[PDB]
Amino acid sequence: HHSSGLVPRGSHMTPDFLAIKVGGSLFSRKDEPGSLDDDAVTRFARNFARLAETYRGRMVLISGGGAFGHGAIRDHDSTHAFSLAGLTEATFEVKKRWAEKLRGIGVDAFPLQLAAMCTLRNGIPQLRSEVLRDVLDHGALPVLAGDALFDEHGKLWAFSSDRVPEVLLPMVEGRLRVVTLTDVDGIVTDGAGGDTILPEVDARSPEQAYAALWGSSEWDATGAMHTKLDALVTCARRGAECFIMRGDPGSDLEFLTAPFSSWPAHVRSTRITT
Amino acid sequence: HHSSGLVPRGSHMTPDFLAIKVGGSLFSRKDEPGSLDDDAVTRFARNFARLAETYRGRMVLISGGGAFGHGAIRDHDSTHAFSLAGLTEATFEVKKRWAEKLRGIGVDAFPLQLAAMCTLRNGIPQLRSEVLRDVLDHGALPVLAGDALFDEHGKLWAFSSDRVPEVLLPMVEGRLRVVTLTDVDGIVTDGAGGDTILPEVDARSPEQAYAALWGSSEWDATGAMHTKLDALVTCARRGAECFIMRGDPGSDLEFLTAPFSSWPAHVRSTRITT
Ligand SMILES: Nc1ncnc2c1ncn2[C@@H]1O[C@H](COP(=O)(O)OP(=O)(O)O)[C@@H](O)[C@H]1O
Ligand SMILES: Nc1ncnc2c1ncn2[C@@H]1O[C@H](COP(=O)(O)OP(=O)(O)O)[C@@H](O)[C@H]1O
Ligand SMILES: [Mg+2]
Ligand SMILES: [Mg+2]
Repeated sequence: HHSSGLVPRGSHMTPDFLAIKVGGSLFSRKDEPGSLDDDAVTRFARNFARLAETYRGRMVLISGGGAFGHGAIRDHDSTHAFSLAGLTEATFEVKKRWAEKLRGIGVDAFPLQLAAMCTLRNGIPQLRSEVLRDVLDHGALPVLAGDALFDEHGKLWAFSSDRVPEVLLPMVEGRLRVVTLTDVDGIVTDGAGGDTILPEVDARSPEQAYAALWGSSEWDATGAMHTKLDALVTCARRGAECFIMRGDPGSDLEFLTAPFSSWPAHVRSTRITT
Repeated sequence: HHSSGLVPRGSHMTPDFLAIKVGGSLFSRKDEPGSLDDDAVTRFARNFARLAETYRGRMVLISGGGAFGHGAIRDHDSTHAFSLAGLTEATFEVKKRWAEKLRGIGVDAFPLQLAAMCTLRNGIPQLRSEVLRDVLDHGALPVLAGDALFDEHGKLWAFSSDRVPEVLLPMVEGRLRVVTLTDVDGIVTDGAGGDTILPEVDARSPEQAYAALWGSSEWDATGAMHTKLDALVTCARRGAECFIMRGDPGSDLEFLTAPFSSWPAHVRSTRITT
């Protein structure tokens, strides 16, 4: 036994940190190049702004790649992994669009290139720049996304926005809450369209959640729901309280500041914890 | 006296590392939003590619901001320094354009956001990400530019591409050569259009070079030739061999691999050294 700080945890406790990921499904048609739904971005931005005021210096916003990101991966030459470099430019564009919009409504939103801050070592992302912590300590809102990351052999890999919360794990003090907004209400069990949402998944033994999953579409290059589950199990096994739930641009999100047991009764999600 | 490695230096010696900065003047009209001269970019790229093959893992390309960068600074609200955040998006675009072009001709060019890697402390830029060194060690070509950088108090500052070589100084082993390509042949002495180029400046006492300088235009927000001189004096006082010289998109640049005393006789520059 190595000693560590005892962190009080539970459905009664308020999060110390929010990592909110917004799926591309919610503001982009993957099929349509350069699709960004500015109305969706605008409306979501307003809701993210309120969260960012409360979680000042205690939140990151993570954007999916949409048409920009999936397109970069679709269109690269798999025979030279370096052609994935275009992915970093593509996901920068999406971070830019979020950050611009947020700054227009008074949020100190700053896009950061994950590829400039993180590399892979034995498959595990490694935060290698102190700048993310400084930005948060200045009270700003980092806008992040997935990226093309170098490994220790110099090979580029496509690293989904869904996995970005993993990079926060050794950095974030106290209770991390990770919320992945998507186009489904959570992990649906008993049907490749629907039956019922699985309300709780135990990250120590999530075999039933994995049993529920179905395929990625043709348009999807980063593994859809399986990649989400893998990332959120990873985060939950390191103490995070994680959620898959439905995004909606005008939906109020202030309940994401609140302890889970105090959430409104209408809110549906899959919660992943240990 | 603290001991350090004795580095052989002189006009007879070949550089171990090349930092090539390409001024916005050379591929953008600052006055014209979104001006990027694709023919200039294409032609320069071809010449930079040959350098990058020889200096594989031993070179950075640094782009000026042109219309994108100067525009971001022109158009920000000086009453909230955070509105400078748009600068990081603007100079990312320019890095993207270079990197795209270079990759199209077989160079492993990867844009990196300086703001994600570097902060200011007591006015001195501090490299805070290990990713730049890794990228170079993988044999890739970092494409850099100026940026909006956070200081230790959370204030954003516009940091010119001209100063980017300063960030390399504690990282680069051996002989660094810094070449700033601009729209003049060097530091002109005896006239606010021309008289003669100052061929050599001693960084230990460069008072005559500073005496030669004239103003920034209306369009220029990062201090024109004075900022170049300040950056290159800084680098030279830490051992770099620095050059201000004229850029031209089709000009062959292979002589930039070569010891200074072996350069062609037609080449004009201001050389700054200690
Ligand atoms: N068991 C499941 N429950 C819910 N969604 C699932 C399941 N299995 C696969 N999926 C798919 O995962 C999709 C969400 O992932 P994805 O398409 O990548 O969206 P995002 O844009 O949020 O990353 C859903 O639209 C659904 O089609
Ligand atoms: N003594 C000098 N010698 C040469 N150029 C000078 C001098 N003083 C000022 N300058 C100005 O500096 C300019 C180059 O800096 P700048 O406009 O910022 O170009 P860049 O795009 O390379 O950064 C020249 O075009 C010139 O007008
Ligand atoms: Mg996805
Ligand atoms: Mg300049």
